[PDB]
Amino acid sequence: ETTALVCDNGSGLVKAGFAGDDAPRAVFPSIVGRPRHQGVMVGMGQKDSYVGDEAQSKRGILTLKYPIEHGIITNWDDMEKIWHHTFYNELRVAPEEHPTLLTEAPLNPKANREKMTQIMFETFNVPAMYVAIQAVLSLYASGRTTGIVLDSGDGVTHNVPIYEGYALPHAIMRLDLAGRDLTDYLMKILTERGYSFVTTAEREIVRDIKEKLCYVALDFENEMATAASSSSLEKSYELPDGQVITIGNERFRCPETLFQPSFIGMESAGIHETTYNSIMKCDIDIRKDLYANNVMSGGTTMYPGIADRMQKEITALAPSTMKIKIIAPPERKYSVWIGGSILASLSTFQQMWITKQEYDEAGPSIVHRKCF
Amino acid sequence: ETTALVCDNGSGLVKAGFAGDDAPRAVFPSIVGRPRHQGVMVGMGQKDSYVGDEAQSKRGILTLKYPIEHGIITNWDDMEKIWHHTFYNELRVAPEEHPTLLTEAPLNPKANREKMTQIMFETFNVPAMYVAIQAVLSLYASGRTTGIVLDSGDGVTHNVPIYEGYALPHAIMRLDLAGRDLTDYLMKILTERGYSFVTTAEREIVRDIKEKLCYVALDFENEMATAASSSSLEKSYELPDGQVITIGNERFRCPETLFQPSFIGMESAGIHETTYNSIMKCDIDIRKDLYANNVMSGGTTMYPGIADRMQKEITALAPSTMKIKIIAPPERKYSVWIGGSILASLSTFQQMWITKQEYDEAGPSIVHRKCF
Amino acid sequence: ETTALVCDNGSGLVKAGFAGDDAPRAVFPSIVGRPRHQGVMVGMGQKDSYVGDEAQSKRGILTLKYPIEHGIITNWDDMEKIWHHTFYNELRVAPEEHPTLLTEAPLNPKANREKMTQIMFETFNVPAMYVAIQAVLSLYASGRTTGIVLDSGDGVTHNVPIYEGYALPHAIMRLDLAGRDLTDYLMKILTERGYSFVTTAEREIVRDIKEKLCYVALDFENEMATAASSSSLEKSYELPDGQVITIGNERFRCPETLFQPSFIGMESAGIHETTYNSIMKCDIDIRKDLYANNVMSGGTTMYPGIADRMQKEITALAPSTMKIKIIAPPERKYSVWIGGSILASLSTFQQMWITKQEYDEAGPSIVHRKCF
Amino acid sequence: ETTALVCDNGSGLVKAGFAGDDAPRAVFPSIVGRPRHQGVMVGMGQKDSYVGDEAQSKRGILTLKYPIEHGIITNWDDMEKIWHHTFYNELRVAPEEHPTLLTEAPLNPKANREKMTQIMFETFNVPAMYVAIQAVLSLYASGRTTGIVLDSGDGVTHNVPIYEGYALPHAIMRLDLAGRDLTDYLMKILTERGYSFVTTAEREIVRDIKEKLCYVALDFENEMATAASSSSLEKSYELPDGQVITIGNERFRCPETLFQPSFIGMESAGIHETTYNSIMKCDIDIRKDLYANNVMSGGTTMYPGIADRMQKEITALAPSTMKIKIIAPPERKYSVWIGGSILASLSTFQQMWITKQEYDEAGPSIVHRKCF
Ligand SMILES: Nc1ncnc2c1ncn2[C@@H]1O[C@H](COP(=O)(O)OP(=O)(O)O)[C@@H](O)[C@H]1O
Ligand SMILES: Nc1ncnc2c1ncn2[C@@H]1O[C@H](COP(=O)(O)OP(=O)(O)O)[C@@H](O)[C@H]1O
Ligand SMILES: Nc1ncnc2c1ncn2[C@@H]1O[C@H](COP(=O)(O)OP(=O)(O)O)[C@@H](O)[C@H]1O
Ligand SMILES: Nc1ncnc2c1ncn2[C@@H]1O[C@H](COP(=O)(O)OP(=O)(O)O)[C@@H](O)[C@H]1O
Ligand SMILES: [Mg+2]
Ligand SMILES: [Mg+2]
Ligand SMILES: [Mg+2]
Ligand SMILES: [Mg+2]
Repeated sequence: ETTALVCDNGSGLVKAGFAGDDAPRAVFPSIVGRPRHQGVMVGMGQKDSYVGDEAQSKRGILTLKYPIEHGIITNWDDMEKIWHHTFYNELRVAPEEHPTLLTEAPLNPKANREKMTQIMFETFNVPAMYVAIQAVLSLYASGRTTGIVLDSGDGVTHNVPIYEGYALPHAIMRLDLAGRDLTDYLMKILTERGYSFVTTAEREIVRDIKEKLCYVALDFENEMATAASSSSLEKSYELPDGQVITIGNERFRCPETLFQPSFIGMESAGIHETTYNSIMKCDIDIRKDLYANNVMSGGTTMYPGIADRMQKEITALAPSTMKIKIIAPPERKYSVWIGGSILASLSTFQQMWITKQEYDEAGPSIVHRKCF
Repeated sequence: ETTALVCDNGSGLVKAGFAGDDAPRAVFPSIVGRPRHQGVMVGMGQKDSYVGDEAQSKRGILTLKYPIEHGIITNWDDMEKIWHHTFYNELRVAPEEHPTLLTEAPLNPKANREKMTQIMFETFNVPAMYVAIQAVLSLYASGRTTGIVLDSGDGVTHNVPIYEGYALPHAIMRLDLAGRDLTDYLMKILTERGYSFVTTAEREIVRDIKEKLCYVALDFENEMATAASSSSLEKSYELPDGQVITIGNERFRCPETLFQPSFIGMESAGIHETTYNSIMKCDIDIRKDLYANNVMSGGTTMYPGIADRMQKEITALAPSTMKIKIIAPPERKYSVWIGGSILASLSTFQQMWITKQEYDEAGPSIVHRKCF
Repeated sequence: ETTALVCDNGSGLVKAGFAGDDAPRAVFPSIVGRPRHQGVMVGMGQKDSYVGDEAQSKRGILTLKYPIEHGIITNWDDMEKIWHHTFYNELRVAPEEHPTLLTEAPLNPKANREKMTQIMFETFNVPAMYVAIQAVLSLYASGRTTGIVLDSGDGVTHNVPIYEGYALPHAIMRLDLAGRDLTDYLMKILTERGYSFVTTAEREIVRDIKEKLCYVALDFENEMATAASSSSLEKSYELPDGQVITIGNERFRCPETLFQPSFIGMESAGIHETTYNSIMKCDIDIRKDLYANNVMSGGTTMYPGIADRMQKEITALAPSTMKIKIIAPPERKYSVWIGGSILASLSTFQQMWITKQEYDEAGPSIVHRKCF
Repeated sequence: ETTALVCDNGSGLVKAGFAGDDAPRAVFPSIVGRPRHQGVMVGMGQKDSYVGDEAQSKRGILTLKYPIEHGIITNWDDMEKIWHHTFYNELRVAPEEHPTLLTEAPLNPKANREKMTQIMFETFNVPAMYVAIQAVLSLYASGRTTGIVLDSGDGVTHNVPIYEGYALPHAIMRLDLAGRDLTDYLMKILTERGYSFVTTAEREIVRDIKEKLCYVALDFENEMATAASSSSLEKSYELPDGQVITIGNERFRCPETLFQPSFIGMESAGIHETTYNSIMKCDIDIRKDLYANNVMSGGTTMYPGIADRMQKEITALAPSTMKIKIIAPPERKYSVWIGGSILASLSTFQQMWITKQEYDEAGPSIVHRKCF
């Protein structure tokens, strides 16, 4: 039919589904794995490459790799496999019949977008296309028109102030702190005890450990003193092989580098100061409205105590006269996809498509004159 | 019905209302604003131009401009929008059924008046018209027949001696000092401290600051010495963003340039000497009556200590034999409109209109033979 | 040597030169200018006052003022500077060696003449002095003995009937219309269009414009109708800044107030009626000779069509029996100086001087018993 | 000895030298750097702070900061270190024996100047002091007395009209566009390709890239079309690590925001319109002389095609009658210092000093009554 499709692929996660719904239909990690050992059976295996859930299921004898890194595609041959798997082995749909909507982080090379649209038009033969900023759809999902948006995932962390539909492009900030840095720091600090992890499967195990038992401390020094004094903060985790591990003060030291980037050697400011700097670069009249409409989205902002910690950090910098409010919906993980699905079903979003006639009459460089 | 309308369109404010009343019905600034940033929403806004209170409400993302400057219309395309908004979105009246009265400052180009009447007749199709001098209606509002009138606003400052209904046109003086010059000087002298304002919204903020905390010192040198010695004259103001500012001796240095125009580089005499020069150019017999019937009107003359300061300045120049009196009614801000409403309801003011038959039989150049 | 000097100091010009010649040697305006802005250079200028041509050359940063007003000296400290500049920086002569002749308008305060002679004797130490009426020397320059003389400049306009060397002092009329009033009226009526002039330098520019493009219309109503119908009377002028201006019917409306003083608010009669009234106050027998010997002098009478207009105006009032003739020499501008130089070289004009012995034996009040 | 010293401390560079010379003796950037990495050696370094050339030499392990920002000193503890290094480690002179001359941009807080003189007198014990406007010394260096001066550096851009030594303080304009904004915009637009720079050392690298390969296009649209068509404008640069980078149309897009401030979000007019507005606010008589004596100074005006571009822009606004000339000496970078050295050696500049007796008899607030 004419129903549009939404595919919000990320640094390490891909969510695809039909438009007009309220939840993604296919969510799976974007990894590609190949075997490394020798095959001795008459079959010696079945295939030479695994993409999707089966790659992680058989990760014990595979070398997993991520096509996308820091939000920029580096391997242009695995993305074709991933998109083919998404379109055929996950949705069972013919791409030559439905429009496709894609999302991309701001401040990225134009060659990436041009190659993306060129290989999307000339390989899958979709009849329409559009590329939208990830953080813009967060306001659509929330149902607002003004407010600064913070989005964090496996890629980059970026802010964009929007006021009554007129976004300011001269106050957009972008960082390079994400889940991969957090799990690498957790892997490094886990070597402090006897545990050691070097393999990609062990990297996935450490990622799962970070997802399960982690939180953000309201006060770092007091939490450190309590952990060193009472030693009642320890948790227990069970490895697949059967052994158990115990972690104490490392639980709240993993998200701390998100607020103090000096832990991993980066020279920058935390997420509490970047938002304040972005706010103070806007106009004087609209500062008050943005201060009381903070919006949070993305998986990385799913930690328990992030909201109170960020509110406390922001309230110190801002003047005491006004109020600071942070909006953290419980379903903020699948927020970009919901906004994209809402946008794709609008009545006025019908002449904003990029038809194939325009593409093959002008060229791949048309995406720079029709998308923000 | 046949009720007339009065529309006093000043250089920085517009006041419109029906005749026969005692207070304007619609008072709003005359500014036009357009957006400058980019729209990213599916709506990207609603309109492309804002005129009236909504333009100032959304001034954070707009570029505000004034159609009228120094009392002379420079943009003839925004005045149509402003008058349409006044007639339709403020009064909810049909212009083709009621006469309209307009005010204009003396000593202005005739092309301005001719274009005004030409576009008022041929676009809104009013059945009558009349243009009257702004300072003449001040006497009507006061309820007198003799006395020199001083009017100051956002445009020009002009005096016109009137004695028993026979005004003298050879003793009319006009200056170019108004609220815009005062707020520009305040903006310049505010850079003396750390505060800096460059944007039009910041210009409006400075105008509000001038309106709130300003006064006129009786003695400049003594006030300067007191401010430099005791430092008890400082006031505090709160910016919209939340920050606070403090102003000391700058409070009484803003209206000082009205009495000493050399501060802003102009080579002229203050308002205390212009009135004396205008009085001394009249006849010997009527000098005494004009000296004891000073009349003040306009917003710019709303400062606290202006009356005593001007009386003290005038008494020094005039001979000590007679008396000098200054009349400053508390409602002098809406003085021209009250006089116009009083004049438009008079029984003898019925054959002085400019009917459409005369206009389309003679031409737009008839306004020079029926209005003073 | 013993050669006399002649110094005609008018209300707006100074002409000085040696006696026995036929043309003034030094002609320059009588203005004094002082700076108003701040000096930031290590020199910050050279002097604190400029008098003569250099004052007008640097008029952009000076405040020009005229010592003489309406023919009466008001500033007695700038006249010393002007006369010192004339005697030393223009003629390179020692005043203590040559007699000096001065001119003064009739019907002036005696204190002015007494102060003039007192400060001329006691400061420059001239050995002789004489003061003569300006309009008397016009007949000497023309070479006649009977005829009414009309003189107009930047000061006052005065008539004096003279018949065979016996002037009648009871029929002398004096007005107060001059070039300053004409240029002020031109400045006022130039505000009718977009052009506006307020500064003294702009006053000089308007004076130059009046000097260049002005004339007198023979018939006012017909000229007005022609200007309003054909619009072929417009001229173009170039301002120093580079902009151009256009003037139409204002060309012949500037000298009209000389014939109809009601334009500038004055209540009097034009120059055509003052001469007739002066003639009709004389004796019956000498009326015919004065009617046919009109004499014109002064700069203000240098307009193109003044002679024919005045002849037409006079012929209507006078009886049709006799003839009316007006004498307007092409060199009438420097007419008083020529007459003074002719008078100072006469053989019988040697015992009419005012020696220093008489001055210091009688007093400054001797000038009233030796000069007319 | 009694030889004076000149120390021009800009927003990004410091130039100091003895008076009476023709070239600065010590030119070095004004940055302060501190280490941020751990020290493991028995020395762990030598010092804790680096100021001058050594700070930039070891910039790989330091955090560089600028004490001055937008022309206003923000860190009052690093300026003491910088001035001590200048006086002792660069010139090898005792400050208690020589007078010192300092320069400061116009329209700055008075507290800055008062603190500067207070800490210069009470810490280094200099026997004399004077503060002069930066743009005034440009005329001294050129050797003129009239002409508008444009100065641009790392701080602010300001114009001041001067005519025969009488500067007009009511027509002085000041902007906030400088080299820092240009290099920030270049850093932002370099992210369009794969290159990314976030560190202060990378900021210095981008500044060097801007200094080396940049120019101003005469026509923006034609240059854009040529760059997009031929692609022959690309240049190559070599990074310290060994990699090479290529830049195409970004070469002429960096100085474009100096003429169109809307690129970086600022709401103002380019340098071509600010000069015209400043000229048109002066007097009518002096407009022609200022138009034909444009003066350019400062490092930011060192771009190749700036002169022709600015002349073309100005000629369009100005009337076609007169001529527009721009003076751009090849040594305009060290123009303020040359003018200061010329001024400090003048014979009349000996009683204009601020002796210590006046300072300790009156107070730090004396600098407002002796310097412009
Ligand atoms: N409950 C949780 N607690 C902590 N971290 C989480 C949680 N859920 C998800 N994450 C983190 O969020 C990341 C997923 O982000 P994602 O939504 O895929 O961003 P994108 O779609 O831009 O790639 C994972 O790397 C994971 O570390
Ligand atoms: N209370 C006040 N104190 C000082 N200034 C005032 C006050 N109220 C109004 N004004 C000044 O008066 C001006 C408004 O003049 P206005 O009445 O609009 O004149 P016009 O109608 O001729 O435009 C404003 O610019 C403002 O600066
Ligand atoms: N060609 C001309 N056309 C019109 N007016 C002129 C002309 N030449 C001079 N004038 C006027 O004559 C005046 C000079 O008069 P002047 O001879 O100085 O009288 P006085 O010597 O008594 O001061 C000037 O103000 C000027 O306006
Ligand atoms: N050859 C050049 N090309 C382009 N820009 C230059 C060149 N030389 C210097 N600059 C710029 O000039 C600036 C230095 O200005 P400077 O003379 O230090 O001003 P100030 O002395 O007021 O700080 C540097 O930031 C640099 O970007
Ligand atoms: Mg995401
Ligand atoms: Mg008004
Ligand atoms: Mg004369
Ligand atoms: Mg500089």
